[PDB]
Amino acid sequence: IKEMPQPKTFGELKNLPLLNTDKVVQALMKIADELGEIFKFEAPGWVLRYLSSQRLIKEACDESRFDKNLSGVLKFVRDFAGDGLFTSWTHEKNWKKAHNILLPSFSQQAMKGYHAMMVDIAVQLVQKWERLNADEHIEVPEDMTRLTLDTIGLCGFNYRFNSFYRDQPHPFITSMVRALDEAMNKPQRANPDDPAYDENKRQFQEDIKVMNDLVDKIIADRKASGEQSDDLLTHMLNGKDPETGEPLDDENIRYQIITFLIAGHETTSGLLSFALYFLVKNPHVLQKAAEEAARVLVDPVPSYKQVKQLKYVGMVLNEALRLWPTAPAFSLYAKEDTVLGGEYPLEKGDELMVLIPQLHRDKTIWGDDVEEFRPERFENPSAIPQHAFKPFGNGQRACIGQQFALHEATLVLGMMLKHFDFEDHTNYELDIKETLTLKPEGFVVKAKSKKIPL
Ligand code: HEM
Ligand SMILES: CCCCCCCCCC(=O)N[C@H]1CCOC1=O
Repeated sequence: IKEMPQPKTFGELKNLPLLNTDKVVQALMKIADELGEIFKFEAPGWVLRYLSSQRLIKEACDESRFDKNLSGVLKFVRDFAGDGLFTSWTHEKNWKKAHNILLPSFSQQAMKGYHAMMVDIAVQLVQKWERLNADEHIEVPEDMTRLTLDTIGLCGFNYRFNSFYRDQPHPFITSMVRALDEAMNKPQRANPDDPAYDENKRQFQEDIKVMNDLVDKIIADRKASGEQSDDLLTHMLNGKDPETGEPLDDENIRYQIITFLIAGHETTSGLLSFALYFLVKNPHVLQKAAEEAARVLVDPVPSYKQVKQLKYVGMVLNEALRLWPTAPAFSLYAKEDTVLGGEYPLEKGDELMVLIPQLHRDKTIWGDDVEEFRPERFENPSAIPQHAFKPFGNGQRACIGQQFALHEATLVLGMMLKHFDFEDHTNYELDIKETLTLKPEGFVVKAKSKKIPL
């Protein structure tokens, strides 16, 4: 039984001022490097224990002992994502009901049905890049976010955001981005009722109303038309949970759609951006991935079966998720009093946060070369130890979107490598912006067309 380490304190504010940074995950990784596998983080009114080792994270991932917790940021995201799958407690009726309804819509088999819509948006990205002039460059996270938002709009509810036709966001997206920023900023406030935050609060309520009004109209329009498109909205209007025998109600459908738009905007685009960063910094890897794309993608339009054959492109994406897991943390609570790792006693209800970038740097698992980008670590999936690699979370509360995200990212990266050579023309220095997720801010490249028709 040991006392855990704790970072530097600020008197009556305890550790709370350490949250006052626009790069809080990267700040917490540096604290983990200094203090080790576990540290306590105290604020007036709450405590979190941050975990970084596979030894302790494997225990936290035992669903008989620990369940998903809503961290302060997820409690504030719940003001607009409601009891959708991401912001519900496991014990709320709507979690298991929506999980049972939606699981078949997110299976590997379901990807055959979404493939043609994903190809529509991927072709729009390739055509944008083919149409650039010699003196221009690509704004990577900006174009990846256009692509992933547009893909989930078309597969989620047959709606075209038309992100390649504008420089200014859709009204929904201005509101969603601003609401996510407010939710991510609320936990660092020592006095949330300070009148300095009144304008923030008015704008938050306004942004929630914009998102609710727009998605409620989409749902009401589809129910009126009777149209049966092969999207997630049709599946949610027609599905019934085998356990309760009930369908989702229109309020819960709205929260699921909001949740899917947050994920499409924030997560897959980060993965694609980090993958392209590591490829231009590691040209032997780029060559090996480009050789696979050329040999496999032999038709002007990729097929589902060809995307499945992009093994090395998949290894590149896993190694990008290892170093920069774009959703970089998840929270657990102790179901009962217990002892973590034979050393750290916990009370029922105690909150834990898993720092996924530190799990993925645990040299007791990955061996000594953890900061190197080496997709060959994933060449044989049976070589990865249990609970060492967790970019999609854990157990029944793991990412429902994992197969969707990896099919979209494999298709897009494969087409990018088939159609272009890439140049890091600025010698870009990695700068990681934090929203809900991690992305490489200011990352630019030049493409040179291989002149292969679509
Ligand atoms: C590379 C892309 C993605 C990554 C890295 C990722 C990561 C994660 C992680 C870490 C969790 C667990 C969160 C927690 O325990 O608090 C999660 C949950 C979730 N993700 Fe993703 N995600 C990605 C893409 C997507 C996409 C594309 C969708 C849907 C369109 C999606 C939908 C969800 C939902 C609904 C949950 C909650 C599942 C449940 O608890 O029932 N994700 N994701
Ligand atoms: C799906 C990606 C979510 C990533 C969450 C990143 C959160 C890192 C900072 C952190 O631990 N803040 C705690 C402090 C109190 O309230 C929180 O939430």
